[PDB]
Amino acid sequence: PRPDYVLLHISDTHLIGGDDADDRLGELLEQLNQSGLRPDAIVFTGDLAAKGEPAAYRKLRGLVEPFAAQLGAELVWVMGNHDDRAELRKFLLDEAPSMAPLDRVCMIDGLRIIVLDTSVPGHHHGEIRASQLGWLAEELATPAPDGTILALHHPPIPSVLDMAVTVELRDQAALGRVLRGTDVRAILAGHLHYSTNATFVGIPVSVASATCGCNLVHVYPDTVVHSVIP
Amino acid sequence: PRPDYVLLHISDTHLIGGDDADDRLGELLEQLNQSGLRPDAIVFTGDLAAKGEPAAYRKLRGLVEPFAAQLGAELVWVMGNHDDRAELRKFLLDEAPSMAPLDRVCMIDGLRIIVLDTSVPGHHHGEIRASQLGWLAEELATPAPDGTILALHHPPIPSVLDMAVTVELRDQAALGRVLRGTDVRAILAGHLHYSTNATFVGIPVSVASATCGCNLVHVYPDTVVHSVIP
Ligand SMILES: C[As](C)(=O)[O-]
Ligand SMILES: C[As](C)(=O)[O-]
Ligand SMILES: [Br-]
Ligand SMILES: [Br-]
Ligand SMILES: [Br-]
Ligand SMILES: [Br-]
Ligand SMILES: [Br-]
Ligand SMILES: [Br-]
Ligand SMILES: [Br-]
Ligand SMILES: [Br-]
Ligand SMILES: [Fe+3]
Ligand SMILES: [Fe+3]
Ligand SMILES: [Mn+2]
Ligand SMILES: [Mn+2]
Repeated sequence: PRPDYVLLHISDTHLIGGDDADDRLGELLEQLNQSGLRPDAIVFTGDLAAKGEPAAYRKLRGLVEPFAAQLGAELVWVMGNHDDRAELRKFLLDEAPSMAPLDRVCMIDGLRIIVLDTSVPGHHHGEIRASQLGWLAEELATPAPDGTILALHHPPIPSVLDMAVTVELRDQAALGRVLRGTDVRAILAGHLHYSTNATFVGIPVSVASATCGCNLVHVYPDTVVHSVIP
Repeated sequence: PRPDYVLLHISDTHLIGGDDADDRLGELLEQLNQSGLRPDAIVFTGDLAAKGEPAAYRKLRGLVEPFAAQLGAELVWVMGNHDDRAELRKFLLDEAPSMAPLDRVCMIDGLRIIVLDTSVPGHHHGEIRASQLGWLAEELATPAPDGTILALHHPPIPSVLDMAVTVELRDQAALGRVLRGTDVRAILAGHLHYSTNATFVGIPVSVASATCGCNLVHVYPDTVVHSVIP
C-alpha cells in the first residue's frame, strides 16, 4: 500500500549559540538520508532554538535546508515556547521581524498543512489568541481535497505529569469548538519530549519526542499512521 | 488531572526455553516497580513466548504474577502469532488445553477490556473468524459505563513496511463493520516491534513496541492518552 503522502515529524531540536543538540540532529538527518526516505514535507513542531538565539537559527537553517532540498521536501517550521518569533522570522525565514503569531497555511498537492503558534512570548505555557481562532475557523471553512494536518507546539492533551501542567496549552475548549467537525485529520505536536498520542475532540494527536529520534507520518486515504523512529 | 484508569501496555516479550528477552523484561518490571506506578491492569498484546514453549509460559508467569499482585493490577494476556493457544491455556492460565480462540471480556470497574485472538495456529498473519466477529458484535451491543478497550495482537493498520504485509491482519473490513459506532475507545496492539499509532474506522489504534520498552495508557473521561516508555 503506497500512502498518499509521507511526512517527517521532528520536534524540540533545542539548538544553541555554539560551544549537544547539534550532533544529535546531524546524526538524525544523516540516518534519514541513508534510509532512502523521500518525504513530501518535513514538519518541525517547535522549540527549534533553545534560547531563540539568531546564531541557533542560522545553524539550524544550514543543517536542514540542504537536507530538505536534496529530498525535494517542503520545509514546515513551527514556533515553540523556547523560540523567538522575530529572530525566527529574520534568521530562519528571511522575513521582516515581527512578534505576530507564526500562523501559516501550506498545500502539499491536496493535503493542507496548517501551522499554528501556541507560544506565548516570554512564557512557557501555551495559549491561542481569539484572532488566531477566527483565522483558523475561516481557513477550515473550505475543505482540502485530502483534509488537513494541523501542526503546533503545545499539544491539546491532558498532562500526565505534574511538571507538565504549568506549561500546558491553556483554554483547550476554545480550540476544540473550532476544530470539531472540520477536515482536520491529525494534529502534530511537540513540547513533551517523549512520544505520546491521544485524541482531541475525536482528532488524533501525535507528539514526537525530542531530538536533543523523530516520527514518520504516512497519510493514507482513510487513516494517518504515525511511526516512532528511534 | 487524575485519569479514570491507568493501564500498562506491554507487547512482544518473546521468551524462550532457557539457555536475552528474559533479562530485558526483568529490567522493565524492575523499572516500573521503582517508578511507583500503580496501574489498574497490565495488558500484554501477544507474542508472549517466542516458540510457544511450555517452559517460556511458566517463566513468564513466574516473573509477571508477583509483579502484578504487588501492584494489585489485573493481568490481561493476549494471543500473538508466536504463541500456542493450548500451551498458553495450560501453563499461563491454568485452564484446560484448547485450540479455540482466546477471546475474553474483563471489566475494570466501568471500563471494559475485550481480548481478541487474531492469531492463526501455525501461521504468522492475522485473521478473525466469523464466530469471533459474531461474539464481539453481541458483546459490544451492550455499552460499558466507561467504554471499551479492545486488545489484540495484529493491528488493523496499513503496513508501512514490505516485510510486514505478508504477516498483517487480513480482512480488516469485516472487523471494521463490527467496531464502527460501538463504545470501543481504543485498540491496543503489538506485532510491529516499533511504536505506531493510527485510527481504524475512527478508533485510535496504539501499537506498543517489543520488549525483546512499553506504553503507559491513561484513560481520561473524554480521551485516552498513550505514552511510550523507553
Ligand atoms: C518541555 As520545554 C521547557 O523544552 O518547552
Ligand atoms: C513480527 As513477529 C515474526 O515477532 O510476529
Ligand atoms: Br520585531
Ligand atoms: Br501573541
Ligand atoms: Br497563510
Ligand atoms: Br486507509
Ligand atoms: Br488442545
Ligand atoms: Br482459529
Ligand atoms: Br468472556
Ligand atoms: Br479528558
Ligand atoms: Fe522543548
Ligand atoms: Fe513479535
Ligand atoms: Mn516546549
Ligand atoms: Mn507478532
